[PDB]
Amino acid sequence: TSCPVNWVEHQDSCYWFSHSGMSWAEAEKYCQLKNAHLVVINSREEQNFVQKYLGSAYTWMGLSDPEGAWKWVDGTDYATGFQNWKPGQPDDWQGHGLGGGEDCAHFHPDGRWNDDVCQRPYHWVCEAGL
Ligand SMILES: CC(=O)N[C@@H]1[C@@H](O)[C@@H](O)[C@@H](CO)O[C@@H]1O
Ligand SMILES: [Ca+2]
Ligand SMILES: [Ca+2]
Ligand SMILES: [Ca+2]
Ligand SMILES: [Ca+2]
Ligand SMILES: [Cl-]
Ligand SMILES: [Cl-]
Ligand SMILES: [Cl-]
Ligand SMILES: [Cl-]
Ligand SMILES: [Cl-]
Repeated sequence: TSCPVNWVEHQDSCYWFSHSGMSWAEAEKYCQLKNAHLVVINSREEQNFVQKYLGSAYTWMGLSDPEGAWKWVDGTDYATGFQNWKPGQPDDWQGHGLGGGEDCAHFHPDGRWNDDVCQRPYHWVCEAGL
């Protein structure tokens, strides 16, 4: 085993899928505590692997835009990288009325992405090197 117990190995990364929900900031903290990061989707092949094993619930990834531009937590370039947005997303929606727009990306159960309110308790995926 190249990955720790409770982690899944795929193509030179280890992944951990939560069975619980946290805000994006608390999930980011959790992953960093484990010497990992919220998942960064680098390719269609990795998107297919992650979406196949989602827990049938909205799930945070390591993609956010609170200071204006979309950034991956590990510095992977967003604009030249893989994208898989739901139709009409991202929309920085304000109409939830919770304050501000929407600055954190998550998967829908089908794998397509949405921007949502960072404070929402969603599932998350951690990713580390082998
Ligand atoms: C979970 C989900 O996709 N939520 C979105 C939300 O982020 C916003 O984009 C809204 C605009 O009408 O459409 C949906 O409710
Ligand atoms: Ca992180
Ligand atoms: Ca990755
Ligand atoms: Ca935004
Ligand atoms: Ca949205
Ligand atoms: Cl958990
Ligand atoms: Cl897209
Ligand atoms: Cl709006
Ligand atoms: Cl937000
Ligand atoms: Cl909520």
